[PDB]
Amino acid sequence: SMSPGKLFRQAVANEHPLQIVGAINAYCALLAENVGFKAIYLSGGGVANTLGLPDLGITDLHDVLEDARRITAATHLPLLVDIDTGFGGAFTIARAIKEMERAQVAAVHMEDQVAQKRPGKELVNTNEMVDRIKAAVDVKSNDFVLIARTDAYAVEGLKATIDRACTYVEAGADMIFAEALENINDYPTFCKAVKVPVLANMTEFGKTPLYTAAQLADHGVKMVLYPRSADRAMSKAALAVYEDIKKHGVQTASLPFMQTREALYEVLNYHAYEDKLNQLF
Amino acid sequence: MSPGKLFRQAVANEHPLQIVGAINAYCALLAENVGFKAIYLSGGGVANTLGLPDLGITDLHDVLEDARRITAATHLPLLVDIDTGFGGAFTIARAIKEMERAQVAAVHMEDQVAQKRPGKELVNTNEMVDRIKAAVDVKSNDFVLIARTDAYAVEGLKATIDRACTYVEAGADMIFAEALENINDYPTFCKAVKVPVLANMTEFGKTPLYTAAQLADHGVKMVLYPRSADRAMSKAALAVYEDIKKHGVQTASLPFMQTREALYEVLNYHAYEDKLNQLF
Amino acid sequence: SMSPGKLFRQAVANEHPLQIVGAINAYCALLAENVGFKAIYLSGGGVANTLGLPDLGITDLHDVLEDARRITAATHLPLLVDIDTGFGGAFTIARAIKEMERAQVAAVHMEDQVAQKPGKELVNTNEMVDRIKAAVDVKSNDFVLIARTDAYAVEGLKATIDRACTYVEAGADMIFAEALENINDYPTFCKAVKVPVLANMTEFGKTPLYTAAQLADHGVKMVLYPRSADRAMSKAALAVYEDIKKHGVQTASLPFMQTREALYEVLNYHAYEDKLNQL
Amino acid sequence: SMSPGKLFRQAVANEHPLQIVGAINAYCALLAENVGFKAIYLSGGGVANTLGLPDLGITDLHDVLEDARRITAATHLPLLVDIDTGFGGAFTIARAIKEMERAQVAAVHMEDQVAQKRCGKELVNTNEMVDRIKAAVDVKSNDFVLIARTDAYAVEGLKATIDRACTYVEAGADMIFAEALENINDYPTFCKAVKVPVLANMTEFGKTPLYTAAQLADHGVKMVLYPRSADRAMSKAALAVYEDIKKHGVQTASLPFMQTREALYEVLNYHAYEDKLNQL
Ligand SMILES: [Cl-]
Ligand SMILES: [Cl-]
Ligand SMILES: [Cl-]
Ligand SMILES: [Cl-]
Ligand SMILES: [Cl-]
Ligand SMILES: [Cl-]
Ligand SMILES: [Cl-]
Ligand SMILES: [Cl-]
Ligand SMILES: [Cl-]
Ligand SMILES: [Cl-]
Ligand SMILES: [Cl-]
Ligand SMILES: [Cl-]
Ligand SMILES: [Mg+2]
Ligand SMILES: [Mg+2]
Ligand SMILES: [Mg+2]
Ligand SMILES: [Mg+2]
Repeated sequence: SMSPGKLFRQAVANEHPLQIVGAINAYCALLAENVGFKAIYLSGGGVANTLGLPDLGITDLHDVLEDARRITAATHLPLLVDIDTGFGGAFTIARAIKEMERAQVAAVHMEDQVAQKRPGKELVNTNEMVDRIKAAVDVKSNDFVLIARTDAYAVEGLKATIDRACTYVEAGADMIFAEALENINDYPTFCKAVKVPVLANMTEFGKTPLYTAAQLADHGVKMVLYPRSADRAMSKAALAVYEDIKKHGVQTASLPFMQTREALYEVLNYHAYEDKLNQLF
Repeated sequence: MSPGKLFRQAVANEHPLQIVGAINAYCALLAENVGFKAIYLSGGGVANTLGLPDLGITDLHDVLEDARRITAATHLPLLVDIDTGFGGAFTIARAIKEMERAQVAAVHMEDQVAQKRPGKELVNTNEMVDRIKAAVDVKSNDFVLIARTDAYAVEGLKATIDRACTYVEAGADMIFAEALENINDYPTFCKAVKVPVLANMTEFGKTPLYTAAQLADHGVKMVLYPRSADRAMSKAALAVYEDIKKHGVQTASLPFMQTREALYEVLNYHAYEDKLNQLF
Repeated sequence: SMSPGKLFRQAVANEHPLQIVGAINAYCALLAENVGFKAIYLSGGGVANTLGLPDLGITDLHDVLEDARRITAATHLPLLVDIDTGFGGAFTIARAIKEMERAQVAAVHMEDQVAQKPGKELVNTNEMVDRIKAAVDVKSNDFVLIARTDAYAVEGLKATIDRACTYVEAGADMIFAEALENINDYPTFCKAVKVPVLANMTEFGKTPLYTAAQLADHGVKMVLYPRSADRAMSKAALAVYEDIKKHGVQTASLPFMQTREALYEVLNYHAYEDKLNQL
Repeated sequence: SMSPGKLFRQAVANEHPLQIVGAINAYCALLAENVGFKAIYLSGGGVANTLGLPDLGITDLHDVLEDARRITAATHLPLLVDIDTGFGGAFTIARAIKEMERAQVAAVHMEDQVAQKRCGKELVNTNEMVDRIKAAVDVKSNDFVLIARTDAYAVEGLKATIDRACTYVEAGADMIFAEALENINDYPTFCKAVKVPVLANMTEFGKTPLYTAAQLADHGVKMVLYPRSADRAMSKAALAVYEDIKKHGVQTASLPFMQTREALYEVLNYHAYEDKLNQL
């Protein structure tokens, strides 16, 4: 009935806050949907790492687009997709926006880091990020959600970050991704300043400490992101199975840690396929 | 050495060769890290990951894409599940050629009917020979065609051996003996078909779990663990999702997560920081 | 702010008849758009032949889907896409419909030939109904399913009309009447299967060439030109190759080439220099 | 038997010169093969324009890779692929090289223009192009051919261009693409200087005038490229058909300009498929 963008907007409005969980593939998206999340996330780092590449902007529009298409094919849950810095200049960004819309994506986030390579965290000038934003806004539909992400806190401090975010909003950004604020009591100031919904990145093993969804909502945050949480647990679990099989010559020890065949069928809605398989035959 | 040759060598040198399923490039790296000599792309995995049932709904491209991603990331010989060959003789030929181009080492193709009274229905022996011929006619020498027979459950051991033998005569390099229920069937079966035999040690099936050693002792050359890792990943993911949902934070899941440090190790990340300083 | 399906439906209603021209790629689609066509077509034979494969249903959903995506990315002109027999069973068909919708396609045509095999074999009417139901069950309202029948050559006009009518009852939006040999068959056929009918005006076929006007007069709503441009392109390409080979330079081919200026026009290149200064 | 790179190298050695013709798709490649060309070319501008995009480095590795795969799937004729500036930094370039190799490509050309610029044409510093080249060379196999392309003539003049090209060769470039030399008598100096095979770009409607293959070979050129010749003729022919159908309500007038159904079957080697259609 509603467009993906509209669904996302509605989820951000109704939830306090909206928890957005990362899913690396369609099946994970279904698991998340099953647990009752209202929005899901495609991590740029996830897309890269899953290919066995580092999160260094090596991936392009197609790497991400393919992963996004697979997910949106399997669920109507609004998906937020990480488009890094926009994969190139103004034309690439425009293409990215159009392609993500076509792929039934709800929202993207684009950040103000530098792209290019022939000192780690370097940002573009505010003006350049505005250029990026304008390129995106000029071709985007109304419903579709552009989240501008700023990486400025660690480098430039709270005031400079708020300044950027505000300029980004004026440039047409729908929502703001505030990367790695260190003090919970910075959020109320930040949220009040930028007016639009704010996303907080609750990734593990970062510089940021872990706050609860409730805590962050209390400090004015509208969205909480869990970008790699599931992926990290999956990787450990997979490694464990591999090690078990290798060391023991059989997977007996891994059996309690595996999802049952029954649960798999449930998630796939498998019985609905056997119903139509007999109704025609 | 070519991918096919590497697979052949792994089958010769290991007793037996354990082949573990990996759904994506990263899993393949984890498997490589643990020291496995061959990896596997599960057809059911390809489908289920897309959120589809394992009913031959996927086509050459669904599988090919997943295969390309893996072979891009590791030289470990990959066995790829091509179901029934995705169509007629021309489709099969295309599948073989594309998998070769994608640096795949081996495929397995089975003798079930395509998309079919519920059960397992098999094609006539002759039809499977046709499928095999289509594949063999375009395959290079090194590349490995494993013919898979699903006949045990339906037709019993003797009929299954008959098929497998015909498949070998039709040009099949190796045999995938699906769901033999008794360990003591293997020695008869392996001796009969002469070529290397793969046993499918999937969990939660009709088959019970035997060890690699046990199966090697009964004449088996390859043991397949098609979905083992995937199943554990799915449970772990669900747990994280449930934790975050119930508690509003992932604190409780933290002990169950791979460290950022281990991630960098697997990605060989330090090799990238080397070029990041050499240029600047 | 109309959906692709709605745009196609509107084009079929307003044109007498709607000419639908085949384009093998996005650029051809733009050329067609430029000339002023109201709908475009992605030929299954085109998709295959361009890959260097014969039109024998070797291609799958992805081969076609990729080519379709490229086109719809470049124009809003409603695109009709050939999905052969649906690429497999009921689940594959459902997937095909959903994926084509997602790819911003306006309409598909699916036919009643067998997948497996000097002649055409058809599926039983019931099997084609099954195919149609699979498609209809997941399709949106606006999206257009054209059922194609290959029955004329094999079974004759009456049997073909019977099938087409059953197909319409099964949920088909429109009918593709493949290879009717006589213009005077159409009025009977169109009146019988009350939905819009497409006529396939391919060259070098069994069918003779009638005009759009002639076919409209005989009750036809859509005329398809599936490979017309492609065939001319192939000859032109071969000619250039031969020129370069024989003469060591392409001087002789120059009058037969599109100017760089025209290329920029079609690509709307000036609109890119506009954004290059606006930022 | 021989690798794509080796085949290309052999074609460059044996032909005087090697004409390399652009083909936008697999079918065009077959037509070119049919006419008897020894090498074919995938134009970056072609890849973009066919999608309806301008040749402004908007396309990425995947846009080009897909088009390349389609072609190499259909013919073993060595394909030269335009990879623009390498689609990004050193890691992207490495990926591009590896992926093109995997896609059975014979050769790529990478140029010394900037990727993103200002707000006629800007080049990177020599050092940056060396960096690009090193990234490519470090992961490329021996057989595979890297052609370094310099766009420096128009901007910086012949001597500066020769200097660059020579540095590029020292950095590991196999061959040199000398874009838009305006005077035939520049080539002998240029070719002698940069001792490796040189490609001349005989595109129409450029700044360059049209010389013959023979003429260019006489001036020391090893390869002549015809990047968009076929494409341009195709576009005009297509437009004509569209206009005919639109204006006349039938395609009668276009019929003499169309390839016969018979010729199509010949090119597709269709009789080989009817052979298997009766063997089954
Ligand atoms: Cl990383
Ligand atoms: Cl699905
Ligand atoms: Cl504001
Ligand atoms: Cl399943
Ligand atoms: Cl990689
Ligand atoms: Cl034997
Ligand atoms: Cl054909
Ligand atoms: Cl476009
Ligand atoms: Cl009716
Ligand atoms: Cl252009
Ligand atoms: Cl082919
Ligand atoms: Cl030198
Ligand atoms: Mg990211
Ligand atoms: Mg399978
Ligand atoms: Mg067709
Ligand atoms: Mg180019």
